[PDB]
Amino acid sequence: MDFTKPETVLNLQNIRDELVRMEDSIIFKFIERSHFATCPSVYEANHPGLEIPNFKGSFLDWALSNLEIAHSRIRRFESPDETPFFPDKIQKSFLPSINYPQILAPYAPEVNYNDKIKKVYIEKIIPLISKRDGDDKNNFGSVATRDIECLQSLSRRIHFGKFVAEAKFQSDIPLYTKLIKSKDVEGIMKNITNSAVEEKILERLTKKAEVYGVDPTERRITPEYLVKIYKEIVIPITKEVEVEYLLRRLEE
Amino acid sequence: MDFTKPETVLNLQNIRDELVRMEDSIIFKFIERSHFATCPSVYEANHPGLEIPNFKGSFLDWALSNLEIAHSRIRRFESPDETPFFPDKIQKSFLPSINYPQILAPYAPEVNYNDKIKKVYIEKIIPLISKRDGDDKNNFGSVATRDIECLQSLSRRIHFGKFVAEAKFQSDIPLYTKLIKSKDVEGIMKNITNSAVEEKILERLTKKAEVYGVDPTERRITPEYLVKIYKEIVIPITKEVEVEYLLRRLEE
Ligand SMILES: O=C(O)[C@@H]1C[C@]2(C(=O)O)C=C[C@@H](O)[C@@H](C2)O1
Ligand SMILES: O=C(O)[C@@H]1C[C@]2(C(=O)O)C=C[C@@H](O)[C@@H](C2)O1
Ligand SMILES: N[C@@H](Cc1ccc(O)cc1)C(=O)O
Ligand SMILES: N[C@@H](Cc1ccc(O)cc1)C(=O)O
Repeated sequence: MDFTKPETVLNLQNIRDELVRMEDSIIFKFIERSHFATCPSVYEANHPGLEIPNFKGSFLDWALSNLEIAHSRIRRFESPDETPFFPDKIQKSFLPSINYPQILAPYAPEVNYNDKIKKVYIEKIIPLISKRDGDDKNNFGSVATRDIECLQSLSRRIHFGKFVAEAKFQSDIPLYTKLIKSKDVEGIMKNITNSAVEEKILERLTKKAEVYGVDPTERRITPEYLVKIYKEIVIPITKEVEVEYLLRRLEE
Repeated sequence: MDFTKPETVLNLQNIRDELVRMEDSIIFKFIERSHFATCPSVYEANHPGLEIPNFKGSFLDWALSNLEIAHSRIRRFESPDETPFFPDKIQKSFLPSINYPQILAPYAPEVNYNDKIKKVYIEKIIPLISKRDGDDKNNFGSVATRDIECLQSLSRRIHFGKFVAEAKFQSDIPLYTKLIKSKDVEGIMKNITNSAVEEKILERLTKKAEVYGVDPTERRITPEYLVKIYKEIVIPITKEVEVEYLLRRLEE
């Protein structure tokens, strides 16, 4: 899957294959985060004791914005598969730009569930991957840099819905246009949903959490929890993206 | 440990013994619940398909509330070791009362972690003990009556912290008095924590699971998941109960 060969990107099989690769990445990251306590204070906005002057948001928010300018600089978000958490806040870098040929429809960057993803990650995901419960007072930074990678992976994967969506739209334009004009939510949804694929996903994840999750000579990840997570969050939201993208697919 | 002989209830060893008998009980209940699936729907609040007239709450909530009034009728909550889930929804019985002498301080009934207990049980425990993943449309009541059973045990056990707390308090009033006035959490926390004791507990659970969990002629419960639960939820929340009890211990 090459980003300057529109064809090799708008290929569903490929797209799924890439998603499969991400499974491990995401796993590895969860595994990492498991080492530290929950660290409530890190996600709590404007925490006294962790106040950063002229800045409003949570320790994590800060950490995430800083990092985003760093990645911003090495041209990260200039890429269609990369969508920033603090979008209206990054600057055009000091580096020639890779001129990625248009694959997705122009408004594509506007679709941005990071607000949701960040939220659900903090509230639903954290309790399931973190070990102890409480504030690990001198690992806030640690915890933070980790939450960020999880978050970025999570976002890449999830925001992949746009490609899938586009790819599918291609496969049957009349059918989709109809549904879209119709603003037929349930109709589109059931058409894009393929329970068989998502069925295999949940199965393999269980196996991976079992091998990677234990010292091969312990238990940094809970198989059932990972399923819970992908089932209740990862897969659901990817589909939200898919439909939202689809509706606006006939704009001017 | 006789509830009409206060001194025998305020003996730390006795309290510990009773907490041991409970291990089996809980295992049994867990073992029972393990026969049915996760059954998501039983937990979803006001589920379209299970809607109960003039009632906001989940199927479980209803099963739980009803059951509580039943036990309420047979004087269940009139005792210091039983703390209800819907505390103010309970009516006094039609039955001459047992007259328990004071053991705990008056505000005791107010210390109530059942919201957390119920919520954690639903999100962390259920996935670990239920066999498969999905809804068993004609076993919701079963799942529900057993969940409640697990719930009442956990609740009894966890809330035992109050007795422990009151005990440790008696053992060295001046020391705790200081910590309380200071409202020194970490100070109380590490002063009431006995890791040798909690270490021994995890040990025998591992074994108990290996024997009760398998048909002596399989695997209703992993000794690993059992250990996980007590370590992450049971013991932790029991300690929360002990701190708060102590903090409020100096009230007028
Ligand atoms: O077709 C697809 O592959 C994509 C991705 C998806 C997932 O979350 O993996 C898998 C199955 C489909 O129902 C949805 C969600 O569209
Ligand atoms: O001393 C105690 O007995 C009580 C109960 C407790 C537990 O949860 O088992 C066991 C050990 C202590 O560290 C805490 C938690 O207080
Ligand atoms: N793939 C692009 C965009 C990118 C940059 C940095 C990243 O961390 C991720 C993606 C590049 O490497 O130029
Ligand atoms: N032990 C008391 C209170 C009690 C009632 C019902 C129960 O389910 C449990 C405890 C009694 O039975 O007299």
